[PDB]
Amino acid sequence: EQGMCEEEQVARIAWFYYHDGLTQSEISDRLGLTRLKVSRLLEKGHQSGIIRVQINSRFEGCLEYETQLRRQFSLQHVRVIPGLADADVGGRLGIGAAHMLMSLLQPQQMLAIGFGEATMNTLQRLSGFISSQQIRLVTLSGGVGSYMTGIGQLNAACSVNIIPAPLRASSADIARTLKNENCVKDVLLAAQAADVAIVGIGAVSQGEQLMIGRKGAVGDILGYFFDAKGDVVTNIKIHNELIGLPLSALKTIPVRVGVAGGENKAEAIAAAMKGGYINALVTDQDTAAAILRSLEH
Amino acid sequence: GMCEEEQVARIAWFYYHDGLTQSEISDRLGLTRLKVSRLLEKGHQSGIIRVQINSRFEGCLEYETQLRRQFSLQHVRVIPGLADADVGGRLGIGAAHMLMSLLQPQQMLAIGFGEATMNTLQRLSGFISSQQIRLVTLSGGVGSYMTGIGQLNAACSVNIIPAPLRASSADIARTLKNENCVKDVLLAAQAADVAIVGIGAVGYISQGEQLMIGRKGAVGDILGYFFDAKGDVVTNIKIHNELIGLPLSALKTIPVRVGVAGGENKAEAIAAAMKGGYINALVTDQDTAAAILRSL
Amino acid sequence: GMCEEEQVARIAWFYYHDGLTQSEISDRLGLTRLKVSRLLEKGHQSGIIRVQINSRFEGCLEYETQLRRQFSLQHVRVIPGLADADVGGRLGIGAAHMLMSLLQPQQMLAIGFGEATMNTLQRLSGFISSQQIRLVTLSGGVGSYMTGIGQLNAACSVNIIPAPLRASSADIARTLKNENCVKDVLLAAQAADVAIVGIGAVGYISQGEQLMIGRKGAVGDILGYFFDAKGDVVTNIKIHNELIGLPLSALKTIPVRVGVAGGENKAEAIAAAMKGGYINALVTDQDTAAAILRSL
Amino acid sequence: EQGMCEEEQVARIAWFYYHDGLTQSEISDRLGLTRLKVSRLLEKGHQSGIIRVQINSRFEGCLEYETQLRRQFSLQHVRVIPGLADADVGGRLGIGAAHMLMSLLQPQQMLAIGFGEATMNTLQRLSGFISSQQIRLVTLSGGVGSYMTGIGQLNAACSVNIIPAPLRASSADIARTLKNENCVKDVLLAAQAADVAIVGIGAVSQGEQLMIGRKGAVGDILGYFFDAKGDVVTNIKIHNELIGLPLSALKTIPVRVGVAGGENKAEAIAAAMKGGYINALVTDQDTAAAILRSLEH
Repeated sequence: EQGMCEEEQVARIAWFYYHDGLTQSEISDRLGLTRLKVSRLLEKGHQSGIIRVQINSRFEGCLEYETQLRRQFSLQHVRVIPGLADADVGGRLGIGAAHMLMSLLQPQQMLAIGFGEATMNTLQRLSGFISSQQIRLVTLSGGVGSYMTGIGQLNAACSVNIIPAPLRASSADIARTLKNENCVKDVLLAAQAADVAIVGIGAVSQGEQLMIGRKGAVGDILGYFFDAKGDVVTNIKIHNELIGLPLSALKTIPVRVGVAGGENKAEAIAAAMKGGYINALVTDQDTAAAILRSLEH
Repeated sequence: GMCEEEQVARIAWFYYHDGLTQSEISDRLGLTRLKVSRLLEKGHQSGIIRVQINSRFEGCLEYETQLRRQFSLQHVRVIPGLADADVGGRLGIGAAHMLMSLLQPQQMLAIGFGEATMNTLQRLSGFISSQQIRLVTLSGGVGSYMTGIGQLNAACSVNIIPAPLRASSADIARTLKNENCVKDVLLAAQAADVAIVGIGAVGYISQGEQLMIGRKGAVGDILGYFFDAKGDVVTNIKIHNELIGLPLSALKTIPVRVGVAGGENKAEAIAAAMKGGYINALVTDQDTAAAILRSL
Repeated sequence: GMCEEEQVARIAWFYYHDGLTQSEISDRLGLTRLKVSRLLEKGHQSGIIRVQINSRFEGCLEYETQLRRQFSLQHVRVIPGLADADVGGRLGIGAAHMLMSLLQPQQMLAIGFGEATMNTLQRLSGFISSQQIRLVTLSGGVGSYMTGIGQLNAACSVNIIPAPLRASSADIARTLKNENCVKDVLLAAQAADVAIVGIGAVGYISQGEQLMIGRKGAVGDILGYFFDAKGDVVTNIKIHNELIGLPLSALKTIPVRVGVAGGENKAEAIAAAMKGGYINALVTDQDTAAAILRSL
Repeated sequence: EQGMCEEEQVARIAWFYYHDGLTQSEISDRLGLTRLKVSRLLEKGHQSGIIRVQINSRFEGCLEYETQLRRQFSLQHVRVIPGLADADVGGRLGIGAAHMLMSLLQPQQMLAIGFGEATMNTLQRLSGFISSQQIRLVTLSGGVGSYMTGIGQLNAACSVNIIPAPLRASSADIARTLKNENCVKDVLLAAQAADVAIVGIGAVSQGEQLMIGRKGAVGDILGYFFDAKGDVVTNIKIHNELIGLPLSALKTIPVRVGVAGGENKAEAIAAAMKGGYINALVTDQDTAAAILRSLEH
């Protein structure tokens, strides 16, 4: 500190390394800090999205796949990240999804957010941008503590508007009761009103899973299950136990992005955009191929 | 040929102004060290030797000493009042330094909502990460905690009650406390090693409810719970059954529990809060300490 | 079968998002490290790979870089402007950290009057004592320096000109500069290793004098001396002969000399002050940097 | 720092050592500081007059001498500090004079000050009180830099109103010119208007000293010389070269204290209060005796 808070240190380290091409350790003494600390803060700038590296070409991602995907599914935006062997697909989908949202969010707009590894992961890589552009966050679903891995990153300064309830009530009546507490009601409407949504997609509660497969549920968004035609599965108990925005209402959000990938995900992702729940998608190559395969059929 | 008093005053001057040793004084006036020791004892013993301190902090120290005696507190900080006029913000720096004295590494901290408390949490952020401190909410509200749970040792756990502060009915409150998403946190909360709260005086309450709460004899609240000037928790208040949070009896079960409080108006309230034993540590400003002490 | 561009974009993603090594990429796409190096060179070389930074500080860095090129400064700090709204006070923290980078131990610091400058001196107090820094006033006034010369390494020397800033006549000024109580300090002042001043824009001046100084084409002043938009010192100003202090020509004789300046309105003034070379280092706020840069 | 500025540390160290009688090193850990630092700050509290030790008896000083002195010279206040062998009389007069002024100054009153070892010394021992009670300082004389050893102690927060001129101009006309610069004029009136003055007294410029002795100057206050009858010596050149408040005007200040002591000082001190320039005096025993001796004659 000389006498700069962390953020400044990071923003500066960046400029010196990139815009001026200075040496890693030569930076060290110019801001009067240890060479190890320089090395750290350069990573933290990338991990938290202070540093944004844009690739400005039609070939950022797998162009061929992206374009077929827009065509077949009528997508407003699409990114297919270039494949890798054994990589943490969760973490890689992270960077991608963060970088796309950086291109989509206008200053002070509102981003609704789901739970789950990918979404939390994307939010981690978007903290720099979120505060830098005063993006306002709203939880799409209950849970409170499960969002903490993505919103624990931010400055006190950021508006994060949480639904004050757990993800799922223990019975359907309790869940209805909760949905009418002014507090929950308020954030629920807040969420619906957002500009852009970011959600994970689950593919398919030990006893319940078999019964879900039975009804030909293909995947889930925010906890709600849908078949391959994309329509939300009926007479599942969970759906009325969930506190949070129902899929019908998610649709209000002008641009809603799914970030999902993995070997089993293909048909759940596809069923997702047939249903209209997402109109933007971030995946990886192998999953893009898979989705297209599945369409030939 | 010198009076006792005249010899007391000579010794005073030499010891406290000329800073000489007793071996010096006893040697120089030809009196025994044994005598000198006794005569310094007598100068202090009564009347003569009086130590005054010149600074704004003297008043703080004083009110600190009285609060400590009068309310048998375990810990007190009186900060300078409106004279330095960042009283709110400086209040939070205080509490955060007091908490730093109290928390062992890996201990758990029960946490009230409110500005003073959110504020102090902010100042406290660095200690939390490095010392690996666990946090727990004392009440529902979730969003009103956000501004202070704001940063993270990736390793540091924060336990937030997933419910509103106040339910629209006692029954809805009761069925909510029974959700084990909520219950888990409630339980985790009273295992806390230290608690930190703010004190309110008499919006989740209507102007009407407050007027009535005033009528039933409430003087202040902690965690939304109102008590009278005797520090008894006020009875026949509906709000109490509608609250989702650790009850003031269960709060008292935490060994060290510190209050942060500011306003002139807050005096009656704070006084009552330590009569009821809801806090055994206080961080306040000099103006408020005065008011508190004048009300006795 | 991949285009050059398609191979540039793959490499970008792997290197900057997946953070892999070139030995990895070259190994995994079956292309030479030598090729990869060249293709990363080309991605940057033009268009494709662009590094953006997300923070308020980015703007500061930018304006810093431009001021540095456009005014060939030795040192620049642009601090965040009105967005953090303790702009005055935060301005002084800036300058004090810049000065800390510049002063060797036992060096001498020439000192201008004014809020910004007094303020920065305050922030700088600890460095002064420990590093044994010598101070000298650049001008008379005495009392207007008091608020910043406020503390002391018993060992630390402060050289104050024992005269008013401005004499009531050129003759009285001339005979005052000849008093060797005054002259001694004047001399000591230009031996200074670093100078720190504030910049004024267009009370020791009457409303009339200022209007006229505006008419003769003054844009700002340093140490009471006014200059035009070209940074030339304005001529045919009476005030200049009435001033007791180091003249702006003799000021320029100090190797490193830093300005601290704030207001929106101050843009024209500051610009002119570095065109005249009266400062070769600047500490300003982002709002002002913008205004300065827009005036070119 | 935990997290207390120096001043607080001092005020606290004091209370713990005196009002609670705690151990020197036991204090150390209670405020989390090194035992050497504890030892330092306890001295700094005494040296700068944060810590004031009052002795509340008629025998604080040499009572016998004090009372004779009030009687013979019509003094409003008098302190005669108990004698010591080979002690720095300058430094000892310091403590005394500081302690007396602490008893005389009402909150926010104005103290005019002369130059010289004793006065500067007294101001050093009064810094705690000065800021603690918002005492306003004004220089009685020019000099500017010669007051720096007493006013360098204070907080930025204290009003110190300096005469912006040197102590003595090089010619009498220059000195007159200066006395009419609005700036000097302003502080000059400020000085006259004070509540309490504190000044040193000089007893008797190699070539000039013999000529001063010649005219039967006995001592000096603020640079002005007076004979044994107390009247200001006439036709000395210095008197018209001095920038600062003349002795006639010093008299305006309701209570003005001299702090002077030393073997040669006796008759200069006496001539001082015969002239009316001081109406309060701080000395030491040996000088009090001497003054009284001189009156028998």
